[PDB]
Amino acid sequence: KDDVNYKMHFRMINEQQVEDITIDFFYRPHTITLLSFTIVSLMYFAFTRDDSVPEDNIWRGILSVIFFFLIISVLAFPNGPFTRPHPALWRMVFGLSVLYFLFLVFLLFLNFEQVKSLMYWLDPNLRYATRNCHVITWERIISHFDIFAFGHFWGWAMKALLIRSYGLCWTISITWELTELFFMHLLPNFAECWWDQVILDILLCNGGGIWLGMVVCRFLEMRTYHWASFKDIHTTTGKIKRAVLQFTPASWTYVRWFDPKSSFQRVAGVYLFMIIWQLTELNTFFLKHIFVFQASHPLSWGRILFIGGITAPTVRQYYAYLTDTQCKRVGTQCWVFGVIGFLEAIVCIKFGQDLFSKTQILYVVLWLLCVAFTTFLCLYGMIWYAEHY
Amino acid sequence: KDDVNYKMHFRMINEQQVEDITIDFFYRPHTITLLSFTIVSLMYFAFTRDDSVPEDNIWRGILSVIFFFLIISVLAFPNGPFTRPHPALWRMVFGLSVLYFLFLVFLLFLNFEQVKSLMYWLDPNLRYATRNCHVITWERIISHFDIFAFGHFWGWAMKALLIRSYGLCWTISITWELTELFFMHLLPNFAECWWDQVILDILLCNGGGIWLGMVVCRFLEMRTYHWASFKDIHTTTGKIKRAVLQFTPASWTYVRWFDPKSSFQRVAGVYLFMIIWQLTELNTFFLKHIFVFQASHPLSWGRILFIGGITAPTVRQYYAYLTDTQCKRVGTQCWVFGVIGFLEAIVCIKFGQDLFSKTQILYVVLWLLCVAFTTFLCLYGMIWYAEHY
Ligand SMILES: CCCCCCCC/C=C/CCCCCCCC(=O)O[C@H](COC(=O)CCCCCCCCCCCCCCC)COP(=O)([O-])OCC[N+](C)(C)C
Ligand SMILES: CCCCCCCC/C=C/CCCCCCCC(=O)O[C@H](COC(=O)CCCCCCCCCCCCCCC)COP(=O)([O-])OCC[N+](C)(C)C
Ligand SMILES: [Ca+2]
Ligand SMILES: [Ca+2]
Repeated sequence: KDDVNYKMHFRMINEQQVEDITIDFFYRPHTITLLSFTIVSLMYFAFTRDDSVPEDNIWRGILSVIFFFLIISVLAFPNGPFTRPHPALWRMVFGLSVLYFLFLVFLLFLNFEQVKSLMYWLDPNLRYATRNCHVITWERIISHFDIFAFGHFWGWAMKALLIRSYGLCWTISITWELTELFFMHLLPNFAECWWDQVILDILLCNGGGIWLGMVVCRFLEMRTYHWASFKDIHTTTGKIKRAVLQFTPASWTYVRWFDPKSSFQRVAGVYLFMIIWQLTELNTFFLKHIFVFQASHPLSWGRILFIGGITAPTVRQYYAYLTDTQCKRVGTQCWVFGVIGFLEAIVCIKFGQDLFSKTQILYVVLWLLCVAFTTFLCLYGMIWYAEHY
Repeated sequence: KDDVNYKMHFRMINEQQVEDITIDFFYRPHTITLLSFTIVSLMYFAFTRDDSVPEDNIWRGILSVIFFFLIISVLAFPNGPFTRPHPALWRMVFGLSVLYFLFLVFLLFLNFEQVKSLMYWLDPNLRYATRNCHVITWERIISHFDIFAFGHFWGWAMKALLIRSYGLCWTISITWELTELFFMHLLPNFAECWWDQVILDILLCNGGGIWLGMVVCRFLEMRTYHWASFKDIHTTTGKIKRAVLQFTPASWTYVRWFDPKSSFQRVAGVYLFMIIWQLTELNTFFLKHIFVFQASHPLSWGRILFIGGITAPTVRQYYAYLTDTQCKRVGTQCWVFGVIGFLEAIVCIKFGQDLFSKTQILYVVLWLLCVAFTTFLCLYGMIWYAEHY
């Protein structure tokens, strides 16, 4: 009856259960109350709204379809490896990921003019958007740390927290920064400098974020998780502390990617993990350059903020499927993350037939082959340093 | 730890498990194989299709979104009370129901011209569709049994099979046929006769379908379900019989709606069941009359064929939630069925402001009140006949 253990491990990694429930009204379902709310809200909107403007009806209908799909997600979609701060938030994150996957599926069938029209419908200002370090100055160097460098620091902090490896994080950091420098040489869009991508991105933002993530990860590993109930706390300070720590992990998994005597499927799964990581880093660059929008546009940072949100559970589910011998099935969030990464790659290839010439396409392919080979060399070096030191 | 029993009963009525699996390759998941298939098919379509015609791109993208949402349904959506012939078919039925619910949500925000344009886009021929029994003849009476009378017979057979009650079925049959006769008097659209709805619909089609459904239900109750494996059958005839009986119920539930000493929530839940039944019968009539399409159009019989498909699990889940004391949550298919019924009612009210005048609206409201009162009287009479005879 090992199939019992297999399906229970799949439910452990796919729909985690809330343990030691003390305040029971956060976890008792009220789906008939939700049905009445749904029907009454849709009734109020149907019978009171003004449906005279035909382009507002479409926008409101889209927003309402998204909202009630999130409701359906809360009701029916899987929860993931996380139960904190509430499993319903992760059900809604999964529903958003499914919506994005279906949006990419639909996008793969239009032509470029239809996609540009679909974009100008969202932000009409996107119609007019278009695509020196010899005078070195400390002021201009320090002026590089904008809000996006802050976001990049924190994204690398989250990545290092989840991955728990200096080697993988630094490998991906250096390889992607060099790839981006190469692409900015191939495309005249570059404006900042060499030194930015060489020092102020690898060493300071990415490196510091990785350091912070690894420190916080070691802290969360070495600590004891004794959760008292909010009802049992008698001080107000303890109540506020418990309510704010409800937004932190209840427990922490010990993550080791390479064992001393590792198999071949293990190293191959780690290599595929690093390759999909590089691919998701390429998707951002190429979506930004194909459909011309800036980094400050809600498309850019919205997609970048959603990809990290769905990256958090995906790493845990991938690590479980890779290492846990009894997890005989891939989590559904990891499945959707993989399909979203590959569909974004296909979208960039389909509508990206204008970016490069044939010689530039040759150079891009040769560089991507060299990057895959260098990633493999770094992975082998990590395996060797592990199984010897 | 009664919450364990509560959630296990919810999983019994919401995601039923396949028992005694002998041919294991119909039930082992292959979601990475499905991921590779998804990506390769979408890649082949993206890189080979002709995206020159802009109105074919939208149609193909819609169809592909539906297909891959059905894939996501197979992966993530609940199964229902049924595991026969395969739980994935019922996951896909649930996904279609979710799609229809979201379509109604979207429809509630457009105006009437936008809905008519959305319809003429589907079937351009819908632009030109527009809204004697004193010479009695046996030939004209027998000529009434078209393919739709056949479908109605079989729909009532399925309803009687699931409900397991002559009283409820005959009550709904007579009340709805009288309501439809009243509405066809209020609307000059009538063409057939009095005698059709009085004799050839209540007595022959509905009555005969109910009789057949009750006979088949008693048969399925009194029989023993010994399922041998397809591998263990040694004759070819037995193999074909097992393969064709894989499309029949594996077991049958004994259904009794009224106990001798029933509560008030029990009778109230049965009354609500009958009222939602009447409402779903009204939705068909009014969708057909608001948006003018014939009964032979794929909209009419397609929606009528999908509503029965999702009616099959909904009745079982409603009966479980009503009668089973440990089923502390409503099944998700029953939830979606209820929201679809009420949303179709809201859609008919929103776009149906043209069908009736104010006096006709008064007559419709008075008739619906009388119908609710007569349904309650019939339910009380059934309760009395049960608790006395
Ligand atoms: C033109 C340019 C040219 C460029 C050329 C480039 C060429 C480079 C090409 C490289 C191709 C390399 C192929 C190697 C494949 C071998 C894999 C393997 O066997 O390991 C297996 C698992 O492997 C898996 O887990 C697969 C699951 C993945 C599906 C989800 C995707 C989501 C990813 C999310 C990533 C998120 C990252 C985001 C981080 C921010 C190991 O497991 P097992 O031992 O087999 O046993 C099964 C598991 N149990 C039983 C133990 C439980
Ligand atoms: C203008 C014209 C005017 C007209 C006026 C008209 C006015 C008429 C208005 C009539 C309104 C009557 C209201 C009566 C409500 C009382 C209900 C009650 O208490 O019973 C309760 C359940 O009740 C429920 O189950 C509710 C769940 C329903 C939600 C899903 C909808 C899907 C329906 C699918 C129908 C499919 C049919 C399709 C068939 C083909 C009983 O249960 P409980 O004892 O409370 O305990 C809970 C359950 N446990 C604990 C035992 C497990
Ligand atoms: Ca950079
Ligand atoms: Ca009729």
